[PDB]
Amino acid sequence: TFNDDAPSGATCRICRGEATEDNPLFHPCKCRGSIKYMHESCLLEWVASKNIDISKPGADVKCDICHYPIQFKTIYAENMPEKIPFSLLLSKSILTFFEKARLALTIGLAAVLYIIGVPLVWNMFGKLYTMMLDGSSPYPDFLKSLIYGYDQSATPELTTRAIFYQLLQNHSFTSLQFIMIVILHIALYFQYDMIVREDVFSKMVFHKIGPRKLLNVIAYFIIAVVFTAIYLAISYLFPTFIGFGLLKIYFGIFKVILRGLCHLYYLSGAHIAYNGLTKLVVDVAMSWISDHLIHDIIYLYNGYTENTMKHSIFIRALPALTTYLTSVSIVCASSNLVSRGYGRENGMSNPTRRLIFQILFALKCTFKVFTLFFIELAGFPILAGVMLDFSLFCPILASNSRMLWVPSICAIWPPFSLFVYWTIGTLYMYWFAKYIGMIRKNIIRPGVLFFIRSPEDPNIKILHDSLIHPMSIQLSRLCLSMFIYAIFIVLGFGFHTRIFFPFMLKSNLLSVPEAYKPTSIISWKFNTILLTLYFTKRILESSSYVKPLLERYWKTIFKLCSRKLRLSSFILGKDTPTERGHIVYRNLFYKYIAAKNAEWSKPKTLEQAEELFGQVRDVHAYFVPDGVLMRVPSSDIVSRNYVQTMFVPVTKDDKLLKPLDLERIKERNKRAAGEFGYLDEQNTEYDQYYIVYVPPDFRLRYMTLLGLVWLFASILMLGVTFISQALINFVCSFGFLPVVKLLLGERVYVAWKELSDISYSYLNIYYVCVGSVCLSKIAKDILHFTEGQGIFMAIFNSIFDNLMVFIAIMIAVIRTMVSWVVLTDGILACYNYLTISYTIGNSKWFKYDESLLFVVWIISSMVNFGTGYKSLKLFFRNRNFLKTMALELFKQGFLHMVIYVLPIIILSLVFLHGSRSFTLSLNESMQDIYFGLLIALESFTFFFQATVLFIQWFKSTVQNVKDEVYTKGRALE
Repeated sequence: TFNDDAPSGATCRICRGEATEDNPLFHPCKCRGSIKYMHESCLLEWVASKNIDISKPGADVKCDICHYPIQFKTIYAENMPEKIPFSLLLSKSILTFFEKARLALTIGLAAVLYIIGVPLVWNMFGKLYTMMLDGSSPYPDFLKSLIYGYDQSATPELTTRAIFYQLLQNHSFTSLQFIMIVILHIALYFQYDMIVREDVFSKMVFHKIGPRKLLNVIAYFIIAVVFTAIYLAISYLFPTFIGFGLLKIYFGIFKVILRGLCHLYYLSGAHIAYNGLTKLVVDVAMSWISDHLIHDIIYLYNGYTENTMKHSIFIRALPALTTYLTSVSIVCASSNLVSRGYGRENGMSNPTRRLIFQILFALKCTFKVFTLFFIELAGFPILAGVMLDFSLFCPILASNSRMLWVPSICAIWPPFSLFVYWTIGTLYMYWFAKYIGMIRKNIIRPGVLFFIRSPEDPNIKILHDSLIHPMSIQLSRLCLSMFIYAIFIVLGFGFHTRIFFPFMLKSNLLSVPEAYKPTSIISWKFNTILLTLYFTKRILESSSYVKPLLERYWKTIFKLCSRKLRLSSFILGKDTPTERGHIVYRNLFYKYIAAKNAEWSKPKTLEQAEELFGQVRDVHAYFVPDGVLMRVPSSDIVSRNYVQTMFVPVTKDDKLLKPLDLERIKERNKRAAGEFGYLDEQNTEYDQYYIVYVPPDFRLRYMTLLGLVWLFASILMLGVTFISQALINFVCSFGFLPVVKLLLGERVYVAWKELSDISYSYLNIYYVCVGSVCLSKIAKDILHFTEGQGIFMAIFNSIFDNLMVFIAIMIAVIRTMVSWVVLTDGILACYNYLTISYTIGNSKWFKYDESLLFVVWIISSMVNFGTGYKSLKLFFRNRNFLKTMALELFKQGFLHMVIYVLPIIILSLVFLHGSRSFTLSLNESMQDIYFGLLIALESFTFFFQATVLFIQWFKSTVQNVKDEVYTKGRALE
């Protein structure tokens, strides 16, 4: 019935109705009050509105408010187990097995068919279309022309192994091509949508124009094949056919223009240059490498015009590239040409032309913005990485004679060299940005760095500003930035690691020894160095008594440099009058030798100073400012249209020394702004001006400062590295080595003795890192005066809060490896029993040594897939907390590993592949007990499996007879 506990006036949470005799109020949650009360009918309706079939076994309904699981009781019909003892259970089991088999077959067929056939049909159509284009076949047997095709450096072979080992490369090739195509299309569409959604595009176009089942799976493959065929045909036969003629025209035009202009210029005014270069020094050296390089261009040209340079991606891709580039250029030019003729005073009244113009303009803007955003994000980091490689990583890790190092280590897959360069470049940018940010707000006054972008920048629209300005200005800015970075990286690192130590100082102190030079990306000498550097960076980041020391050092050296380079006020803010004005002594020889005496020997003028020096030979010094005050910005985020009116000389009374024109400034602003110059609004809020002092010849004193900064940074880095290595070498050699010599004999000791004997003249990364952390502790103590072991993992746990996938994959593979070996070992047991070799010999004819292994491998792979799916589901469900999750993973892994390895351990104990393989191989040869133990254990395992199957059948029968009992009578909780 219904408990009287329903208070008079309680209502259902869902419908707000009271309890009725036909529909009572339940409390299925941990909630209290009216919210706790619900009708069963309304609760079932809510579950149905969530698409949750309560009828299914294992549907976990939960409260939306309190997240507590709701429980469902079940009534029972007259039927009982007596009604369903065997035939019903057998029928239910058969139906469940048939349904599972059908579903598994469907999903397997669909997945295999798609993932295998579609890329292979893509590649087959590509090969067929290339063959049709060429007009001939590499192997004039059709079949062998479809597996290898144009693959050079691969001897054909019709064996099954030589076909399976080749058909994987084709699949990888097609998969990579599809991935790149899809990524490019997605990026282009997203960029176009973002451009169109902007609020300035409408104004721009207004300015330009002016005012007015198995069958389903089978059928879903033929459509994909037809679409692949059509898309391949269009996009790989039209562009190439047009590009052949396009390259013909381009080559003819280039040849004509070259042969005319170059020869006319050479014949006219190059005789004097030839006569000078005949004996100037150079001509032989220049022409030798010139013809060597010019041979490559001639070699490549011959390869395209004569079909010999096949099997190369470039030579096959060139016509499509030229066709696409010509199409893009034609689209942009057509947009510009159609735009002409009409303006804001005479609009376009033809609806047909408006759509064409809008689409062309949108495509033009999309291409421009995509190129601009691709350069800064992918092209500059890769170039910076290449430069940093060639400047720093080759002279140290590799030999000095070679140029580049990264292409050598990643010889397994050369294209992977494109990711390492990007990582190096982006890390360099990140650290340089951090260093600049440190200097910005601590030492130098705000206003000396406005050309560099500012991170805060409240009025900074990254996209809206990229449309208004023309392409040339942004390209020039990017080129200048890249050139400056090139100067920095190349000059600094190259001069320090290529010309100073190996040539001028004659030392290998920046050369890793031969025995520990990395040579590959999947070795130990590289992974150990990488992990040591990463963990040392992690330990050095969480110290908190290293950054104030760095800041103090930088401030001290900046004060020292700017007090002497006369830039006391322009770069810092503080100043003394004595910085303004250089004096002259009695004589140049006296000044050079006795500058202090002359100084030891009242403003004036140059003529007055000369007269005083010539008359009275007592004052060997004078004073003349010879400096001008100027006006500079007061913030790093000033408006771009305002910087033009700054940097003008100003007198002491805030009055300009000379008048400043405005017509020229306005003309320059109009010319630089472009056609859409009036669409830009400038945030003229942070707009102030300071009064500073700039010394005469203000173009070399702010380059000497950069030189000194480089020198001092290099001094700091070299000193830290050498001191760390020397300290660790001292500690290790005069510590542990005598102890090991005393305990263990003179025979680990050998390696440690050699590694600590060459380190006196070579570089060691590990010693440098250990010395770095020890010096971090020592410098923290120094800073305190003038994190031992626990904080390390304390921060590491928060950092790690990678392991979810690696732990599950290793556990599943380990169980699979044990299962695969056990199945392989168990398979050989039957052959030995059969020999005790008539049946074994008869079976050996049909490759009995590999069929069983293949079957065992397939079974182990299926088991591993199932276990990995279950582990991934469990991890996703269970997404202090880490310890509980780790314990669950450990318990599951340990239980599976222990059970799988227990039969092997028992077999190993009985023996004391393996014993089964030895018995199989002992055709020409105690063991009875071992043979009996293997058989009896296998029989016991089979009996256990049969018992488990019987228990599962009983459980299925119970579910069949109990679920009908539940279905007949409705009930809720």
